[PDB]
Parts: sequence; C-alpha cells; structure tokens
Amino acid sequence: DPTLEWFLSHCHIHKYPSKSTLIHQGEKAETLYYIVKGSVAVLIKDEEGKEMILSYLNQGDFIGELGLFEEGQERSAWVRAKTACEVAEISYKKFRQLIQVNPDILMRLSAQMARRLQVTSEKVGNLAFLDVTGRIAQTLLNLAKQPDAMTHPDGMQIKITRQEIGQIVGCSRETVGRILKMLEDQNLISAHGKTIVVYG
Amino acid sequence: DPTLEWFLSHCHIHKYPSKSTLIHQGEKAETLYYIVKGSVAVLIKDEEGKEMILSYLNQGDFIGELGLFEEGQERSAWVRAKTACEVAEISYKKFRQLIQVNPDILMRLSAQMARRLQVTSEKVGNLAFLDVTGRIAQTLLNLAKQPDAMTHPDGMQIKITRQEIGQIVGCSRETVGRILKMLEDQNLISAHGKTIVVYG
DNA sequence: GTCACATTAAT
DNA sequence: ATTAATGTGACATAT
DNA sequence: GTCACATTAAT
DNA sequence: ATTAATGTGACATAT
Ligand SMILES: Nc1ncnc2c1ncn2[C@@H]1O[C@@H]2COP(=O)(O)O[C@H]2[C@H]1O
Ligand SMILES: Nc1ncnc2c1ncn2[C@@H]1O[C@@H]2COP(=O)(O)O[C@H]2[C@H]1O
Ligand SMILES: Nc1ncnc2c1ncn2[C@@H]1O[C@@H]2COP(=O)(O)O[C@H]2[C@H]1O
Ligand SMILES: Nc1ncnc2c1ncn2[C@@H]1O[C@@H]2COP(=O)(O)O[C@H]2[C@H]1O
Repeated sequence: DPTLEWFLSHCHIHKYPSKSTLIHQGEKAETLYYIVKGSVAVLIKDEEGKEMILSYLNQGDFIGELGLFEEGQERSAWVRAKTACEVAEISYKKFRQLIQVNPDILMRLSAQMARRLQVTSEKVGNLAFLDVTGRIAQTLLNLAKQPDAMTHPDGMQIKITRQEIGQIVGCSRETVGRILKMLEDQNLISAHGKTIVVYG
Repeated sequence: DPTLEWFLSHCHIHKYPSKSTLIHQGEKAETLYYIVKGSVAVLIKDEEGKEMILSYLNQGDFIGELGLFEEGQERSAWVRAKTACEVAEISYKKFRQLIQVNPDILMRLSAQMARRLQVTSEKVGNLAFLDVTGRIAQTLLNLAKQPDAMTHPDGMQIKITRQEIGQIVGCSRETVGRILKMLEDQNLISAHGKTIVVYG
C-alpha cells in the first residue's frame, strides 16, 4: 500500500519482546501505534485484578488510537505483546499533520475503529445472551478458524491455556476446565491439557 | 460550528416520530445519519427476540457510520427514536466527497467512534465483572446524572420502566423488580412504579 | 464462581 | 529447580 | 433467569 | 376500552 509505506516512513519502529506491555491503562495518550509484525492482546482489569481480553490485534492493526481525537485522554486499556512485536510508533501531533496532507490515512484508522465497535458490540451480546458454555463453545470455534490453527484428521487442533479462555469469556480457570470436560463428554472436542481438537 | 453547518448543508433532513425505527439491523448500509434534535436507542437482539440496549445517542451524534469504510456492509444494530427526531441524512458517497474537500468532518465522526469503543468496552467490563445488582446500581446513578433528571429533596428523581432497565443491564423485567426492591430496603433508592428517587 | 490444596506441566 | 498451570470436591448464591 | 397468572398503569 | 406494564411465589440451574 502506497499510503501505508508513506505513513510508516514518518514512524519510528520499536521492538518488544513477547509478554511485555506496550500500553499501560490510565496513562497519558500521546502516541499512536501500528503493528508491523507480531500480535498483542488488549485487556482490562477489575478493581481486584481479574482480567478480560477485549481483543487480539495483529500485523497491520493500529493501537493506541482512542486518545487521538481529544486532549488529555488516558489509555483505555492494557496492551501486551502476545508474540515478539515490531511496532511502528508516531506522536499524535505528527499523525494529525499527515491527516491534513492526506486524509486517507485517517480513513484506514477509522475503518478499524468501526470494525472494532462492531466486534466489541458483538461481545456485549455474547456476555448478555449466552451462558458460559455457549461463550466457550463459540470461542473454540473462532480459534479453530484462525491462521495459527493446526490441521488434524478429525477437525482442527488449537493450543491455549484454560486461564486465557477464562479471560476471554469471563469465568474462572476452574469453570473453563469443567466446561471443556463437558464438551468432551458430548464428543464435541477432545481436550488434553492445553491441546484442544475441535471436531468439525 | 463552521464545519457542521457546512456538512449539514449537504444533508437532507428527515423527521421521525417517537418509537419509530430509523435503522434496521441486517440491511444494506449506504447512508450516514446525524441527530439534529431528539434522542434514539441503539439495540441488538438475540435469536429469540431478547433486546439489549448498546447505547442511547442524542443531539449532535452521528448514526449509521459503521458501514462507511467498506462496501457491502450491513447495519450492525437497530436504531429507534426515543423521542421525536429530526435527523439529517446523506449518502456515504457524498460524505466521502466532503471528507476529501475537508477531512475535519471525518475527524468529528472518528471522535465519536473512539468514544463509542471506550464506552462499549466499559460495558463489556460491567457484564463480565459486576453482578446484576451492581449493573443496575450503576445504571441508576448514571440516569440520575443525566440532563432529563428531576431534582428532589433527597437526591434526584428519574422515570424509567423495569423493562428498559432489564434491557440495558441484561436481565428479566422480574429480576429488575426484585433488585429495585432490595435497593429500597437498603435505603439506597425509593421506587414507586416507574418513579425512582436515587438518594445522594 | 470461590476455596483449599493436591498434582503436574514448563522454562 | 522453581515457577506457571491445573485438577477437584465442597459450597453459597445469583441467574 | 423462567413460568403462570393475577393486578394494575397508560393511551 | 384495551394495550403496555407489573407484581409474585415456585422453581431449576448456572455462576
Ligand atoms: N474493544 C477494543 N477492541 C480493540 N482494541 C481496543 C479495544 N479497546 C481498546 N483497544 C485498544 O487498546 C488501546 C488502549 O489505549 P488507547 O485507549 O490509547 O487505544 C486503545 C485501542 O488501540
Ligand atoms: N467474571 C469473572 N470471574 C472470574 N474470573 C474472571 C472473570 N472475568 C474475567 N476473569 C479472568 O479470567 C481468568 C481465568 O483464569 P483465572 O481463574 O486464573 O482468573 C480469571 C480472571 O483473571
Ligand atoms: N456500541 C454502539 N454504541 C453506539 N452506537 C452504536 C453501537 N453499535 C452500533 N451503533 C450505531 O448503530 C448503528 C447501526 O447501523 P450501522 O452499523 O450502520 O451504524 C451503527 C452505529 O451508528
Ligand atoms: N440475559 C437476559 N435475560 C433476559 N432478558 C434479557 C437479557 N438480556 C436482555 N434482555 C432483555 O431485557 C428485557 C427486560 O424485560 P423483559 O423481561 O420484558 O425482556 C427482557 C429482554 O428483552
């Protein structure tokens, strides 16, 4: 993309090791990010530390954009590297200037914000309409469709901790274990620790 | 605002009576809206008709924007007039042209989308971290802060059905009634049908 | 779900 | 070696 | 929460 | 008049 390589030429690339935190919730937002390589997890915490993953973001996604349209904004969530990342970065101020010379870069940003509101809205619906089992089931099918999913004779095989499934759907690690077990007894999946074969 | 009156001069104003539906979920998105007067409710439904209110939008808010950044998009939710509305409307195509002559109008749009992602994300957190009572309690305090809230010697008085509270927080009408009653026994509110006095 | 431990994976 | 995850049965309620 | 009715508000 | 909301006690489970 012509608009992207141009935008990236005004950015300073930073690398982050896996598991590090790129953005800290509560801090002043003055910088925009863009994932050149790798993936991250956007998450929020309650008053007592419980974590909920709002979304995963990968190659080609902007991050830290919510503070751009108004002064004195704080990061709305935490962002941690899921894999080692290579992230381009640029101050809001300089980005606002590129928007003036070319509004097409703001168009790329908004396209993702729109998509984010659509998917976060769908997550509101899952938390309100589906029980924990329905939410886990849907999560498993989503993961089984992803790129990093391995092929298997009876479906697709995925690797994930019960802690992270619990963080995505909103339940304890113990609850995830009990439901995985129930889905297995129904012959819908095969669970062996962190390995899950989703039949299909 | 100079940019707004200009943008609105390329829009065609339509009026809608209260309770009517401005946008239908599932339909082709080819038009952008903007509330000149009145308020609406953005909502989603499950497979069996249960409704969840994602947000209320008022004077000065854009609507129908999620389909703008990609062809063949469908409305992601339902939008109904909460009060009689006066809504400016414009095709995506013409709006895209105004964006080129002036990118500041896209800046106004994105500011709201960002704000929407922040508040919808906070709603994800409420559904995941707070029990029904906590969600109702928070809802009551929010309503008591709003413009249409009436003053009262012991706090603020609000009018709302138990059906709508249930639609905002994600519980049955019967559940709302039982929790309102419990909050009253704790002297936190005074509930007389649709009238709620939030003490504070 | 939380709790209290007992068992196991994982670096 | 230790640290990061798990597995379990008993429970107290909220949904 | 859902269910089955009995009671009441609201136009 | 009717239609739109509610109020209730008994329950079956999921959280
Ligand atoms: N619901 C969400 N989905 C995806 N990304 C999000 C979501 N909420 C916040 N973010 C991202 O996480 C970032 C946290 O800091 P900012 O608010 O600056 O910008 C935010 C977005 O880039
Ligand atoms: N409603 C919730 N109840 C419990 N844990 C939750 C909830 N929402 C998110 N979580 C998180 O998901 C995690 C799943 O594994 P843990 O039990 O280690 O810790 C849990 C919390 O950090
Ligand atoms: N979470 C949300 N908060 C606020 N407005 C929303 C939300 N989800 C959808 N909308 C609005 O409702 C509209 C439904 O149709 P569109 O998807 O075209 O555009 C959507 C937005 O204008
Ligand atoms: N999880 C949920 N359970 C029940 N009703 C819900 C839920 N989420 C949203 N709702 C809606 O909220 C409404 C509250 O009043 P009702 O019982 O008439 O109907 C309910 C549904 O339309």
